[PDB]
Amino acid sequence: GKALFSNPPIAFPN
Repeated sequence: GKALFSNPPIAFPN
């Protein structure tokens, strides 16, 4: 559930 709205937007399953 960890989402980083950055470039690139990387999201993690947690």
